[PDB]
Amino acid sequence: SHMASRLLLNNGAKMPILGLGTWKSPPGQVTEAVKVAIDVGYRHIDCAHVYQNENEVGVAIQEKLREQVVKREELFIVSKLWCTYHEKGLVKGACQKTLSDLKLDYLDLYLIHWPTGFKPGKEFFPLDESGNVVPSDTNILDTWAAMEELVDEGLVKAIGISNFNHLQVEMILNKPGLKYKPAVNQIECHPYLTQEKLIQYCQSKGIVVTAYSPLGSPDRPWAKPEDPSLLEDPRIKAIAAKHNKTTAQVLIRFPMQRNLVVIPKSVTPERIAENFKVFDFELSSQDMTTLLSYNRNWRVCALLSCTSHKDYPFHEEF
Ligand SMILES: NC(=O)c1ccc[n+]([C@@H]2O[C@H](COP(=O)([O-])OP(=O)(O)OC[C@H]3O[C@@H](n4cnc5c(N)ncnc54)[C@H](OP(=O)(O)O)[C@@H]3O)[C@@H](O)[C@H]2O)c1
Ligand SMILES: CC1=C(CC(=O)O)c2cc(F)ccc2/C1=C\c1ccc([S@@](C)=O)cc1
Repeated sequence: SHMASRLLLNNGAKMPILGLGTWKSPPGQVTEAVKVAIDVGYRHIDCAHVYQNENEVGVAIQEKLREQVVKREELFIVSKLWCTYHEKGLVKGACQKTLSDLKLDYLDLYLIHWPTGFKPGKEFFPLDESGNVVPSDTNILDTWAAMEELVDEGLVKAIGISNFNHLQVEMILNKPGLKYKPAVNQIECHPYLTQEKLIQYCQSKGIVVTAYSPLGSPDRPWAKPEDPSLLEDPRIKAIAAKHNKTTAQVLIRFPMQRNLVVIPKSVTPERIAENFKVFDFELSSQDMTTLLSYNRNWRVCALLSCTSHKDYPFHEEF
């Protein structure tokens, strides 16, 4: 497939280009899912405190470490700082809680989950009397400085951002006194939301892009029948058929050939294995351009409750 398993980040570390997603993976199933993934070759797991399943993911990681199926140095564990913890004095604790839950002493990568900070408290989405999200007066630059401290304290090897538009990425890159550049911007990306502008921009700066919801997140809670469906798109199934692969495998191989990292989620053992079997074939440049042609700027994750937040990322073109 002419395809290396890892790429180089701007912190000097290598990141496996294929990871296991864990959003929506039920806590009673995610431990098995992660164990199976490690058994069949995954070395990169994507996590978040807001997913509420980090403890159970941690159980799997710890068993595989204890059993010497894999060494810690071979794993690449990613988590994300939730929006209610953007305050300077809350970032370390949030990171430590994630570390404790995952049963790790460091993260390979820690991302600001969204550019939008919310009021701190027990609620992940604090709403006013009217149902609008209650912002915090923290800005992304001070949050970034807090993230940089995590590196200097040994808690995380790399820091990054997620759902940042190109102007927000630029704000960080131009932050006065910037100490560490974002290593990664994790964004939604698939044939219905191809992200050429943002990807090219990030890559030109040495920022690696991770593509999330690469299968179109068919299990997203807000899905409706009228929504397009990547996995059922006959045009994509045709390309898969031509290559004797599954539609999902094509959808995973797609971002890989764009020098993106990709993190398909599954709790199904058979699909976990299938999804990893994407290093044995190549999409043609024609295949790639054809898949790109399907773009319709359609977002699974639009964060509709925060469209008035000053830092809402999706008003901008890219
Ligand atoms: N803000 C953010 O940074 C953000 C936002 C969204 C997602 N993410 C990350 O990206 C990960 C992946 O995105 P996602 O969870 O939104 O959706 P996704 O990976 O595009 O799709 C997951 C869905 O696809 C199904 N599936 C997986 N493999 C399949 C296969 N081979 N054939 C048919 N169906 C298959 C899964 O079913 P089963 O599980 O039942 O097998 C699940 O319903 C997330 O888990 C999360 O880690 C991050
Ligand atoms: C896009 C999205 C994701 C994926 C992500 O951020 O990784 C997510 C993950 C969670 F664990 C919880 C909520 C969300 C979410 C959007 C969202 C959902 C509900 C609400 S309340 C209005 O019902 C508001 C926003």
